[PDB]
Amino acid sequence: TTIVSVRRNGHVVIAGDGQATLGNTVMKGNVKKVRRLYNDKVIAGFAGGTADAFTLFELFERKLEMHQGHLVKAAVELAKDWRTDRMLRKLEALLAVADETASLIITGNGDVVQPENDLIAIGSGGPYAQAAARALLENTELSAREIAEKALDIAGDICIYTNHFHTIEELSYK
Amino acid sequence: TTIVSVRRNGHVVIAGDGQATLGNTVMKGNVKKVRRLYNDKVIAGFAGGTADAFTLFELFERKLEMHQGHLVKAAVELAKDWRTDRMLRKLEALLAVADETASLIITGNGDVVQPENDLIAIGSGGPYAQAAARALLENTELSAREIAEKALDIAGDICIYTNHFHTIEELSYK
Ligand SMILES: [Mg+2]
Ligand SMILES: [Mg+2]
Repeated sequence: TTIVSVRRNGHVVIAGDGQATLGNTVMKGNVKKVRRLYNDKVIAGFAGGTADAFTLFELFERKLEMHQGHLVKAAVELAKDWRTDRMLRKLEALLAVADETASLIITGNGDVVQPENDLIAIGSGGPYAQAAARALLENTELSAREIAEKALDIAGDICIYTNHFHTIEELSYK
Repeated sequence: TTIVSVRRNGHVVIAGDGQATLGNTVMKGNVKKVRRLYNDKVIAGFAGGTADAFTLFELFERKLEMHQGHLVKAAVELAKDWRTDRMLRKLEALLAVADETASLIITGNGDVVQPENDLIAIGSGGPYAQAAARALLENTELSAREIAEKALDIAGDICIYTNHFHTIEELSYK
């Protein structure tokens, strides 16, 4: 698994691989790990059970409505319920989300994190994509979509658990 | 991870590294491991899950309000709940805290400890910073902020799990 997010020049994106491993065997290659939320104003991705993320994403929209779409406050309420509830505590996933305001991470420990320069990379391949995106962002003018695309192909070549099927959700705020 | 506390000449401080390791890989370098509490009257640090410490720090403020800000009595009530509750028993972290009165440590076993000369050092690098702070305190006139800063840079050079990003919260009571 690998997922990436990048923000540049008024554009922010999220991208993720389609591989679903089972043991040493590939279960499914076309999984959609990236999607839009809250009237498409938000883009997000997940590493974990497809239902485990679908549940957390729905409650996150309810946290946004209570906070009128604020990204940070809705996330802390989601991470707060995640470690707290005995039902949600069984859930095991890594959530990534960004909007025009900022990108940040969420975890089943209840930790929330905004990466330096809003650069998110998660999944088993995420350290590899982070090293690739870090290089292009400093040494090239490429748009945030161009960097997240190339960084994910590299993590898929390296991580055995990541493949080259891609899904992306870009957001332009300029 | 490394965290340090020092008290001298009416000044007490807490300092900690930003490294967040995952396996053999660095996850985040800028983590804020030190913060203030109870109307900024108290400074504290933590080694463990960022949510696991944020939960314990909140309840400790509630223990302070019940005890009117007493540091020692509020800590024993926190360490008492920590080992006791089945929910808190799952939490795994090392807490450090000090005010103008004294510095002391807290643990998930429920142990509370005041170091000799209120010198706290914890984390994977904490034994290294303790040996450095012990030398400067006896052989130099340096202020408590100067010793905690230099002791943490040494532990970061030594401990692979500690880095040189720093956060400090000083308290002056003179
Ligand atoms: Mg592969
Ligand atoms: Mg180091």
